[PDB]
Amino acid sequence: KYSFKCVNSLKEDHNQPLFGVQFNWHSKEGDPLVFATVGSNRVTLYECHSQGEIRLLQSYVDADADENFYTCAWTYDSNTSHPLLAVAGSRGIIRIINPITMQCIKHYVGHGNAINELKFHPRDPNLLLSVSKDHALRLWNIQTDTLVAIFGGVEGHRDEVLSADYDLLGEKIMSCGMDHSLKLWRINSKRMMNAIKESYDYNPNKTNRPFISQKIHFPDFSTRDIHRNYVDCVRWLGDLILSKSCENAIVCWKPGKMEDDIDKIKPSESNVTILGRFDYSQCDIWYMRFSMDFWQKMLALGNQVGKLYVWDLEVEDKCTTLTHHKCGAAIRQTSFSRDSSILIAVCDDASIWRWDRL
Ligand SMILES: COc1cccc(C[C@H]2CCCNC2)c1
Repeated sequence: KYSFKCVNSLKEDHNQPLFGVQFNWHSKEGDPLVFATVGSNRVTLYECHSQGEIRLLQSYVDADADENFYTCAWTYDSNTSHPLLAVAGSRGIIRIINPITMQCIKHYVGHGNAINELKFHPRDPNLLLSVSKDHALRLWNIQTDTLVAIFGGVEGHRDEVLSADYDLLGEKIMSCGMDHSLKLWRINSKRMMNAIKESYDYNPNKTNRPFISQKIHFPDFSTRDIHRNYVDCVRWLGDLILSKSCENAIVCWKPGKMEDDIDKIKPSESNVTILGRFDYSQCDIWYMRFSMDFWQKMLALGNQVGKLYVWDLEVEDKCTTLTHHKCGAAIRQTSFSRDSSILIAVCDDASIWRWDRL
């Protein structure tokens, strides 16, 4: 099984909740483990060191004090290998930041509507997915600064999209939100594939035409049958889904009946098969994420009283619970380092907790 120890803790001076944490899984052979935190109008980088040390690297303080960053996601430059950090929040502005300098190199506006989550495509580092308060999902190409596609309408989400994930190859997305529903959006169609090819052939300095985005109004599957409240986290586990609402369970399920293939599912599909549930407590509050290590061998989720749950997914039909006496605030998000040796928890009181695998 797995064991961890609290080697360090710190607190950011703004004292506003920290809504996001991400280790850089794109970092090179030799350089140190770096993680980013988001909360208030701040983006902060941290270097993990020996003897449980958490070294401050640099901060980005947005010019707008009314900005509230809710999410971050790392990528890299496909030509140079250099890491980049995407950040967004309440203002509905995506900012692409260079971690070496904290220079905002690129900024995107889909609308002026709050962005809840950012995800990068697992196969194309340029393809950025944003989920918004305006009930839509947006797919961006950050190499050419183009809006490839808008996912939503009457048949899309009927409320705020709180989370989304790409499958293993980035052939499809599963989004979820306040409308209690989880929706599938296929992005490997002849149409989306050509839209991505075109996004790359666009240059506004060499043409008068605008970039025409795909307007996808109909999901490929939809369900309101897994949770009976706001679904605030979703993640693919192969062809299966892990999702949670505020009902003290992470649910493992799949579209259709037990033996149905996800690629054979038609949009009209009325069934869902639940495969299991990860039960816990004191996580009845909205907006609490779960996280997985690189290998998807581990599942971590923080609760509203500062307790951190960890599960081994390699078990037959097990849990472990991480507590410290000075950790009482709600853990909004957790992040495992690429080598699964460090687990970082960020809280509502702007505190950062370091758990090392022993
Ligand atoms: C940390 O967990 C989550 C889960 C879902 C969404 C978000 C962004 C929120 C911030 C609070 C108001 N709604 C948007 C955070």
